[PDB]
Amino acid sequence: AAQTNAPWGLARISSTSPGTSTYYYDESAGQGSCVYVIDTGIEASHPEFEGRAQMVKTYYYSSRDGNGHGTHCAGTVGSRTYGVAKKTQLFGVKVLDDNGSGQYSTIIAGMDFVASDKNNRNCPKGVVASLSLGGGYSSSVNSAAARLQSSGVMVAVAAGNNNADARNYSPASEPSVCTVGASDRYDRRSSFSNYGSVLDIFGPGTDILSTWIGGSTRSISGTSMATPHVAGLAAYLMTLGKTTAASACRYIADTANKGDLSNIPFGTVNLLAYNNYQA
Ligand SMILES: [Ca+2]
Ligand SMILES: [Ca+2]
Repeated sequence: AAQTNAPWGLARISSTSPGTSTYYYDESAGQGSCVYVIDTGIEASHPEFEGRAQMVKTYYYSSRDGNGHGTHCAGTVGSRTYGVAKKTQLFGVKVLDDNGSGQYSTIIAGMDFVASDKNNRNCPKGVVASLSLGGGYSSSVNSAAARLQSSGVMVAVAAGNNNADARNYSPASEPSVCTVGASDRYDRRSSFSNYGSVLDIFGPGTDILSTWIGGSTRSISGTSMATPHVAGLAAYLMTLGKTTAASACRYIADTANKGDLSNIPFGTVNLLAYNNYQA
């Protein structure tokens, strides 16, 4: 399949080179997989989700995404126009409030929730969790992310937007999950992207067009935007049978574009998520 005039990030993950505009992908499109978006919620009614999104848990008064952040990230995972895995099932877990903030205790509960809830869901091609969130180092938060991964979920987390070593941020610094840095459309490390030995992979993160609340769209930037590219890619590859929840981060690193990025500090991987789709 081919989506013409795609968002640059989608085009980038299906090219060995920057500057293209078509997103090439296998038509299976993550069908049969499930991605939990652990965030401010998902506006499931957005036409871009085509009925494939639903809220399954909220830690606040409402399940509504009153911010937009979670809806944007979910759109990059699996919306029709803005998504990597255009036929995946999306599950919203609202651990962040409508200002985009959340307590670590709540974020941990949300992770524990997904590890259990997946056993109530039909996800024959596997389960992914996208965590576009984080704060300062916490062993408890890291442990929650490690548990979620261990339970059989492909966990992708944001490296953080501090232009610093991700070792000091959580869940970014948890080694066993997939820690995602951000790049821009000219293959530079995004100006804000964290770096460091704990990063597994980079994904498109600067000026990313996706869904927003009120049935709208907008472009925003962050390692929050790179993370769902990798989560969606994982879902897509799992549907194709190329990898599993336990091994996808490593598979994505194996098969990434190598050495394409600039301003990568020595000791940080120079790896950019790539679907290696060959028609
Ligand atoms: Ca290249
Ligand atoms: Ca890792």
